Amino acid sequence: RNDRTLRRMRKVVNIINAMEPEMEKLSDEELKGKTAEFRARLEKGEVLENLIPEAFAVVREASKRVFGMRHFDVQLLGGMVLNERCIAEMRTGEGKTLTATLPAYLNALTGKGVHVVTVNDYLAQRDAENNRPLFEFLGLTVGINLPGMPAPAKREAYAADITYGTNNEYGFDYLRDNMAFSPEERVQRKLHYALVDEVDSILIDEARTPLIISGPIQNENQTLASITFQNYFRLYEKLAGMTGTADTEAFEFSSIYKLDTVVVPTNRPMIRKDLPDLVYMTEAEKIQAIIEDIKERTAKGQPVLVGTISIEKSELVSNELTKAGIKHNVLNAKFHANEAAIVAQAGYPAAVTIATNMAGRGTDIVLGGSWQAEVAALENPTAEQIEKIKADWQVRHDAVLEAGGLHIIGTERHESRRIDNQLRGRSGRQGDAGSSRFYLSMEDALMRIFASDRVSGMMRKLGMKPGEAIEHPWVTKAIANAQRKVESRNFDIRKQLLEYDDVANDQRRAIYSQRNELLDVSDVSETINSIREDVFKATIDAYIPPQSLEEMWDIPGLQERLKNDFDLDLPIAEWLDKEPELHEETLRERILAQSIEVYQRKEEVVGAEMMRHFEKGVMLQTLDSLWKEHLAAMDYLRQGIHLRGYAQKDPKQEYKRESFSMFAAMLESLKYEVISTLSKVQVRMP
Amino acid sequence: SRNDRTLRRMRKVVNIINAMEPEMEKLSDEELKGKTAEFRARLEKGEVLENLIPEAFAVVREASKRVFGMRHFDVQLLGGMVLNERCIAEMRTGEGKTLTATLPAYLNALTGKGVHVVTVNDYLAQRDAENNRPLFEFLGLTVGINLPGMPAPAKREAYAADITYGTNNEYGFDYLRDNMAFSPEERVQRKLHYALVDEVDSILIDEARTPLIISGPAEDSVLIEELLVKEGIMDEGESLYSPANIMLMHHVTAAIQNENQTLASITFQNYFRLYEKLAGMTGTADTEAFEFSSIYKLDTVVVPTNRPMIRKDLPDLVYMTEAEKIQAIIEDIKERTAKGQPVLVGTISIEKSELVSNELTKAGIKHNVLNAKFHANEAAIVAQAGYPAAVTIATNMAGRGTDIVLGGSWQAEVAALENPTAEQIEKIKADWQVRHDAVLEAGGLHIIGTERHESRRIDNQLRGRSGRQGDAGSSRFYLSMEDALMRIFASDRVSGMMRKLGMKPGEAIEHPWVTKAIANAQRKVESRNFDIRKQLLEYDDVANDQRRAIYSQRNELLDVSDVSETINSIREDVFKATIDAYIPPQSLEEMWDIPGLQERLKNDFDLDLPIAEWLDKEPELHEETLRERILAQSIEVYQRKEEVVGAEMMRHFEKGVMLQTLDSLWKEHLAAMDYLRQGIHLRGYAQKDPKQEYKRESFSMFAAMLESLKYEVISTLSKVQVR
Repeated sequence: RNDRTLRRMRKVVNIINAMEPEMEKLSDEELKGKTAEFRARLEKGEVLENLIPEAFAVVREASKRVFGMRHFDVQLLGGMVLNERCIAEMRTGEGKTLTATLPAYLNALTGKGVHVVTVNDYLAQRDAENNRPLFEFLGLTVGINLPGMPAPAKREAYAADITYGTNNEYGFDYLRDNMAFSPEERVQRKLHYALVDEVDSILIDEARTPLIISGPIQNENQTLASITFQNYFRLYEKLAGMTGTADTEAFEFSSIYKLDTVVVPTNRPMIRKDLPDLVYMTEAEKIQAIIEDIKERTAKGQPVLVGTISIEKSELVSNELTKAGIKHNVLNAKFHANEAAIVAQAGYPAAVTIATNMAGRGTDIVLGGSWQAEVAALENPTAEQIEKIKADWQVRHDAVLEAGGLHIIGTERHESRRIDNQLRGRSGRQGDAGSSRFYLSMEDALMRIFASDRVSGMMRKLGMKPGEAIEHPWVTKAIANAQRKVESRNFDIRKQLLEYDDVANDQRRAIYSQRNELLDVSDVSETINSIREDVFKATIDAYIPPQSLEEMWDIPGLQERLKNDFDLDLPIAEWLDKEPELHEETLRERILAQSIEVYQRKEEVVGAEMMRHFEKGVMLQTLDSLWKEHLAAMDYLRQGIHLRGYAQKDPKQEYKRESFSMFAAMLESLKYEVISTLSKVQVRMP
Repeated sequence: SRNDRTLRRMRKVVNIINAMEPEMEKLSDEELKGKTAEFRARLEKGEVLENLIPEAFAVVREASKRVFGMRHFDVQLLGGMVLNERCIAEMRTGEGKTLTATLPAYLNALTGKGVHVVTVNDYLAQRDAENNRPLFEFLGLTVGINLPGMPAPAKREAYAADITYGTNNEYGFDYLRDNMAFSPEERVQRKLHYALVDEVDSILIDEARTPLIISGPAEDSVLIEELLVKEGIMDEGESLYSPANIMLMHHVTAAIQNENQTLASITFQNYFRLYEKLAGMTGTADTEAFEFSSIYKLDTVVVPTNRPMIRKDLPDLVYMTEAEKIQAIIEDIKERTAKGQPVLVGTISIEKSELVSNELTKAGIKHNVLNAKFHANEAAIVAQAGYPAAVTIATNMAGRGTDIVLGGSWQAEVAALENPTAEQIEKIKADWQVRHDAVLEAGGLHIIGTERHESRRIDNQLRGRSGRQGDAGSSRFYLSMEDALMRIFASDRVSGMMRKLGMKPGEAIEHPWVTKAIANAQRKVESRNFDIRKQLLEYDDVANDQRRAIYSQRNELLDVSDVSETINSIREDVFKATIDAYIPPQSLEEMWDIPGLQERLKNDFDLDLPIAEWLDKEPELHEETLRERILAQSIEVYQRKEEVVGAEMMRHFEKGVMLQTLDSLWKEHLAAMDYLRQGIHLRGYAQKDPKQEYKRESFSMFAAMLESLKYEVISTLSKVQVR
């Protein structure tokens, strides 16, 4: 794995670097033309991966010219990771959005499309509009998909070389496409490449979330179509994504998706100092130590950001900082404008900011303050007002760097380390000096994830002693270990649930493959003919046990069932009693033959083409109704998973059997109902 | 007349202040600073504060010029003069409230009694304090800041400054804790002189009845007939359901280490009514003038805008169905965005934001939704919201918010540049001025309210985001017969008469009365809801009255070094009534109960005076002379304790006893009233006025508690042990 495929990638980066001179010499129009050239080579059978060096050099030069921005080498590496079935972990500040332009371009060349998957519609629109000038420079088109967009505009978006949209809207389009009655109605093309912008939410937290299209004595209403996010993304030929050195869930990615994760090295060395966790007997002693840390550091001019787990915890450290005479600001979620004013100068010398359940990624904190806010505040910004301001700011920035950068204090750990990782990640971005320290007490909720009141209370025998602490780095490890076992416990449970999910996934995958085979064809004849014989054979068998005497036959039952279910009223009793020659095999053939002549007759009235399309129609409609019905029954079967499979024998397993049985039965019903409808369809006969 | 007549006399004063501007310009920084001492000299000689307004305002306006580079506008002078009276200054968003407020703050600081600028939160307190501190120091005044957790000496410094900034909450809590002090030097506040409240909608109206509570563990240690019989403390003929036995009853409604109790309580409404002067500000966010006047006796003056307010507030429109409303909304947005006008759409819910947003996309219309989950996206959106043909959807958009700058802010574009130069900015700024002017000429910012709120204040807040500082602008509210709003006309039939004024497919008309009917309905809802609230304030006035009386008493104690004569007075009071019980005034010697008297005396006062044995050696002395001597003995046993302890110690012990007994009986009372108030949710009946009976029982227990305060003080001072 590893730096084993990373050192192979570094070799390609040195080829890209070595090519910059060639690219710098090309005209704007020659750069555009590289796209057609790459496509001409692919046409001739070139392997996409062979184009990475030249293609990435093109994209980097186009970005130089268009954006004023040149991918760094580690940006090239990330782009290479994202071409593979991988998660590329790239630290916050590393420029993920720019990095992503690379495998987007690369994977657009074969003419099959690219789906960049964003967390919300604002980002989809933004990233598409921002990148559109880059990709147009290189002779590519950019599409945007939004909820509510009419189907023709959706088709256009999906017909672009690169599409932007949310996870939700891609998934719903897929479902709606598998409710279409003609292939022209579809909006998406074949699912080629999904590049997922933040995989933690999109791929992990939402993995099992169902997308559902719902629809109609009451009427009441019900599921017509369903798929989970996981099973949606599993449909792509190529799948990849990005997240920050966050992750903690590499094993999940692989288990849920067969996505490998790759640590992309930072552009600059990471130098933030993550100091050992500190543990106190009580909250009160914990708070005093936090206050004492703040005090020492603000006196050196170092700014501090404190993350807490609640408003009540935020109030408490505030009030205690005030008692101690230390100025600060609390980020109050009620006051968004105050909050952005505070965050802007959070990197200012000796600044102290308290934040509550600090979200994830966050607004960049500029060391020394943002000078940019300073001019945005000017009534009439000159250019030389804006120089005294940078010069003053430089001194501040460099002084804060000197004092150790941003210090992060976690006043509690969260049960998930990924959240702790996000808080800490707000310091030390882009090579910046920084530090972090997390605080625990024995009356912290988290001192519970060691499932034992004796265990944890031994820490009290280390005594702690009010300001006379030591640091025991084994504690840091011990806590990270406890947090990894919680994640693991939780995932073993999720995994069992996904193994139930895999039954419905396989069923849907089967039914949808069948539906689409039907949708893609103009003429469903061979199938019709073919299931008619199955249906008639099955139907006759119910009344004529195969290879049985005539005395076992229920001909009145067979006569009625043909009338009732097939509109087919045959003098079978009179047939038998007239020719002693008959026999089962020839009877079976007469009936089949008559159903046919009667059907061919209806066709002669309406016309072949009308008939063919009615047949297709009927197949699709009957498939859909039995599938909605199956989805509901699968639901009930699954919630009933507390009384059918028990003593020794596995549930999962009995459920798999019942499921298989019910899906088999559904496919046999499907055949029956189609032929029943087609046999019964009333045509006014001349 | 009313507001017109105030504004006229105030405009005359503005003309005076403006005439003074050249004197003030010619003054040195130091001469300006000296103006404060010169106003103070005059006030000390009997000048009336309001006579100082013209000179004072001129001085602050000149100093703001030198210090901030900001010169108060004439409308800002007017609002400053409104704020000197018991009034709310309604000043539109974008009018510079925060600068206006320096004026009455300066002036109300001159008598040396303090100013409490009240802010909504601690960020604003600190920020305002720090931003004004150079202005007020330039004028020889000090500025303090009060925050939760600040130590008491620091608090005292803040309250001792000429002007203080802090939140409502912290002012109140400080008041409560000052009334738990056992010496006057422990107090952090001064006498409550002037409170200038920065946003009165939230602080004065929404939070009027919010109680501030100090709690401390600081407490100490047919059905009925069954319970009533057995045990005692009530034992003879009293009724467990009496107010009196309320706590006992609670123990049996209740029936093991501590619990905790209210030690002190005030509502915001009652805290701000303690000030000698109260004033505040809010945006054209009125509708609540009657409430301010009702609850606080604050009058409201609508201050005019610096530039003419030309926003066009267009007639409400009413559609049959929600779906018909939404289509009209989309076509409005369409015609407007095609002329280059930007639009802001305010909705009441997320789902309502998604429906409009989704139909905008079905219509081909680019927009942004303000998604409450992505606040960084949201502030990027608000930035370009005044850009040409921009469309933004906001959900329950709160009061006030950020100025949307027509054209975008050019200054923001430039704050992207790592390296601006002169002709760059210039490109940016001139490019902007073209967009800005094009947006003005397309009609400025249009506001669509897709539904009206039950509260009109809120709709006015929304509409108020357009037409700031004289920009062109417009607003249109949309309604449906389906709208939750067409409901609070409390008849279904008396709404339905626009089935039959029945709004046809393509076309349109307009009705002035519909707009006025809707407004008038929102106004009946408001007055209906304030009727209910006034009832609750009536309950609150019972507590306020009692707490005002007991804290007045507590403070008189706190403020006196020697309480002797209060003690001497109440001891006679107490001994007189205690003896009355057994000896009916002027009664025959045979009208007298001693097996009952002697006992109480020993039991309640450690006073054991073999009484009938006197009256056996002296058959002659008579009732006044014996009342005289019982008093005398109690006094005598007391002075000996005092010559053991020393007058100083004894005097201060008496005061501590009074204070501590008062606080104890007071806390008991607060808890018993709490119970009565919720006992009086269903202690009984759709019937005999529940309120009223609670007022009576509460005032009766209050009166009772005043008499126990005496008795228990004297009993404590009688029984105290010195060896």
